[PDB]
Amino acid sequence: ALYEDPPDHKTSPSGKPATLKICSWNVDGLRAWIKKKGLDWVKEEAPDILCLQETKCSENKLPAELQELPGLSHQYWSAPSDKEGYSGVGLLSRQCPLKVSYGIGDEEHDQEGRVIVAEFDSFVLVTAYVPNAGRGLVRLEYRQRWDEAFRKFLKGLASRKPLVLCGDLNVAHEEIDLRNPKGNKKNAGFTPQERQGFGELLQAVPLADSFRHLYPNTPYAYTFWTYMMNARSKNVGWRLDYFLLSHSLLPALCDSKIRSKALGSDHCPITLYLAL
DNA sequence: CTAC
DNA sequence: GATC
DNA sequence: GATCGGTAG
Ligand SMILES: [Mn+2]
Repeated sequence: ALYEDPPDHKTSPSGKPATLKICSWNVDGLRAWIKKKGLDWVKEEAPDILCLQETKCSENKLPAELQELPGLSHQYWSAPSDKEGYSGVGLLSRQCPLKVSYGIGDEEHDQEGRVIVAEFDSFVLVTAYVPNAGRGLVRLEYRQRWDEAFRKFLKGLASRKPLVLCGDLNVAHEEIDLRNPKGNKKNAGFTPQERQGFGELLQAVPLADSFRHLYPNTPYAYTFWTYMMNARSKNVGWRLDYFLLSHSLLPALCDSKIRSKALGSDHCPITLYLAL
C-alpha cells in the first residue's frame, strides 16, 4: 500500500468549481517524450495550461505534432544560449497571456533556459527547472547562488500580483518527500543547504506547497524515479515537482495532483486545480 | 563522453 | 542514486 | 561508502 493518488477534488474550500487547470511536467527530452506518446496523455488530461521542463530542443526545430494542439495554441519556449540538447523549458496556454517574459532578470542565471514567467489577469504563473547540484555536489555552491537570487526575484513578482510557481524545483523539502531520507543527506537534491533554501523561498515570498498543504501527513508520494535499478517499480522516488502558491490563492485551491501512472519520463506530471 |  |  | 549503473541530445 505505497501510493495511489486520490480522486480529483474539483472544488475550492468555499464550494466553487475549479475554473483553471495547470499541468507541469519534466519530460527528460521533449522529442523522446512525444515518441513515447506523451501528447496522447496531455490531450487527454486537457489542461488549460501546460508547463514542461527539460525540453532539450535547442535545434530551433520543435516537433510538428505541437502545432496540432488547439487547446494550447499560444506556446512559449526558453532554451539555453549555448548548450545543445540540454535543459530547456516551455509553457503552452489555452487563452492568451497578458505578457510573457523569460529568465529571472539576473544575467548569470538566465543563460540556461530554465524560467518562463506568464502574467495573467488574476495571477502570474512561473514555471521552472532548478539547476541541479550534480554528482559529488560539484555545483552545490552555485545552486546556493541560484536559490537566493531566485526567491528574491519571485518575491518582487508576488509583491504586485498573486504567484503560482510550478515545476521541477529539484529538491525533496522535508524527509517525507523521498524514499531514503537518511541515505541521501549528502546526495544532490536533498542537501541541508538545498532543503534550507526551499524553506527560505516558502517563508520569504511567501509561498505554500499546494500538495503538502492539502495532504499534510501523506507519505510515499513522489514525482521522480531514477530509471536505474528499476526504481519506479519499487516506488523508490523523490518529490521534486511542486505547485507553490501565494497564501491568497489558498481559498482558490481546489486540488493538487500527482499523475503517478502517467508515463513518458523519469518524472511524472503534476496537475493543479484553481477556482479563479 | 557528459549532465542528469 | 539505489544497494549491500 | 565502494560499486554498479539508465539517459536524451
Ligand atoms: Mn531529468
